[PDB]
Amino acid sequence: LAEKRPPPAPRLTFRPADSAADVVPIAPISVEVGDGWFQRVALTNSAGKVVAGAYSRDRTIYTITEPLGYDTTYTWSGSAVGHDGKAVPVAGKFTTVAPVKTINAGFQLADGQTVGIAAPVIIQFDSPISDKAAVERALTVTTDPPVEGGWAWLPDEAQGARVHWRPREYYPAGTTVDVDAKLYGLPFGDGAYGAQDMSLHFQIGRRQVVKAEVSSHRIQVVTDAGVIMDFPCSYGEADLARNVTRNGIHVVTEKYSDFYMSNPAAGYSHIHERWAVRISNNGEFIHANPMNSNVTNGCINLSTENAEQYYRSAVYGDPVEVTGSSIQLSYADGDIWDWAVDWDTWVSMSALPPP
Repeated sequence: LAEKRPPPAPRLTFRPADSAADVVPIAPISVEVGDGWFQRVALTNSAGKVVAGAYSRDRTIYTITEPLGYDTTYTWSGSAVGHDGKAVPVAGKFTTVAPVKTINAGFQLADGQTVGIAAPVIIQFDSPISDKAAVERALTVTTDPPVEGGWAWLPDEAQGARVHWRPREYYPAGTTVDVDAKLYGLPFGDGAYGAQDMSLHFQIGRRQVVKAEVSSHRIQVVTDAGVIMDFPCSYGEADLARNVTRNGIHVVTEKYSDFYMSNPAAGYSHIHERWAVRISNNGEFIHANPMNSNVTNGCINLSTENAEQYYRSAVYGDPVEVTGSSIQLSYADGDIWDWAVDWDTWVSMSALPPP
């Protein structure tokens, strides 16, 4: 009677394998059974928190559907039924990698922020990065309308590495911008890993461009409504390099309504400085005239009344186009100098090829 080999016994395949270590928390995590189906399956961290997962139709595969944490031991629990009708346990463990250090990052813009047509997207990291190419490949920018641009790595700051995204030309007014940085579980190099995924949504406000020909004694503000401000103004006397308003496209960043300054080189210890729009970290403002050539260095001086009008109109990211100056805006001036370099140079600063 009978005399026939029994059916195959269920075989469990753990990916990652049992007692595996240095598992990347974003890697595919799964258990598969052959010659049987899963009755129950679950993955928990050491603290007992269940991880989301799902079976395939056949219930012969269970796959984790959310990212894991770093430096954490996970364990499988459950059972699989074989041809026998007999259940076998589903058990095993693995441990995710514990990075030498986690590198953090942030944007300089807030979600929902409206900025001017020359605003860069600045990602500042809290550490140097070895595989900047790998990091950059994890960045994606989406604009509406679509717009040509590129990522460029600038010299590391004291705090750490940094990459800017710039469109080739000024943004169309109204453009929406979505930035995604899939950095979690990404190896940055030398055993470094990204702290987390990051996203940014912002948008471009109205088009406003400042025309600042240094030899013109004027400054103009141009929008869709045409020339809305045409002011007399003075530029830096240009007797010293510090007194030369730098040439090239500046970006408006911060502005201060009242903030009266201490100028050592001029002689005054309490200069009344109002309605000041910053156009460079080197100290260039468009501001009210305080009144000596040192009292206002490379600044653009307006009447207090005109200065306030421009001040109230100005937005972070606005371009100020300085022309007719001897000294071109540079890295030596600090941020933002992104628009003071040609496109081919900007492309060259990418950690990736052209295309």
